[PDB]
Amino acid sequence: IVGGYTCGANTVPYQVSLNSGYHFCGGSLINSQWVVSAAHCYKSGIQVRLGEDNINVVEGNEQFISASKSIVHPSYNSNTLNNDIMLIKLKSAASLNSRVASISLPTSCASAGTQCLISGWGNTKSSGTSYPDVLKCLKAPILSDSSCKSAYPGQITSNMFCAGYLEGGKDSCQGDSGGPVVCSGKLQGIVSWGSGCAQKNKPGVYTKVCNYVSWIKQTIASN
Ligand SMILES: Cc1cccc(-c2cc3cc(C(=N)N)ccc3[nH]2)c1
Ligand SMILES: [Ca+2]
Repeated sequence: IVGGYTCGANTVPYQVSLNSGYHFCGGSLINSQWVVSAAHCYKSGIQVRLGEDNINVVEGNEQFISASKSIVHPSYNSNTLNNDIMLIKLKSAASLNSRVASISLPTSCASAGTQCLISGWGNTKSSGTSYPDVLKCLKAPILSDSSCKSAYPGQITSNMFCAGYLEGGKDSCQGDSGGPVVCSGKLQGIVSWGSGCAQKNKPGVYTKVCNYVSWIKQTIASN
């Protein structure tokens, strides 16, 4: 997260860290047994870490649970990142509490102008590299589809939306991928891609979760 702020320990209880010996992507807890992340975050040997703030220090509210199964969207295209969404099932149900909670799925899509909360442990620099130990937060509005498509001609599909600021300075970044974009209490996006980080006229691109609710619910119910 570039141009953001320190969320505060466990202020984003649904935020998860995917670990394969190190933090490599974010995710969102949707119920005690399932996590939603980006398909491009797929990897074998994933351990889901919940209740995290400083990912390099055991602070006392963590829950480390190995993934038992991963399900990348049937139509995921790694070349274009269309349908960049994946589900991860926990080997054992997480113990829900004030610091480890699920985020509700949307019942309808969000409109341009809606403010959202984007979070993660990704790079905090627009130029160069610096990875934070504590969770970073960023408030950003959903942008018009036209401004999104103008920035990335021919690359934006109906399963993607842009959020952030065209002037630059505030954006999600490498390491935040797979993480949450929550608007009006609903998980509306997943950190997916973009161009550089916090660059002018190059907003972040997010997977449009409202298009996948039917798939998510049916998949979780059958697995
Ligand atoms: C699979 C793959 C290949 C090459 C680049 C990316 C990527 C761009 C990007 C841009 C942002 C951003 N500035 N919001 C966040 C995460 C991001 N991930 C992903
Ligand atoms: Ca920790």
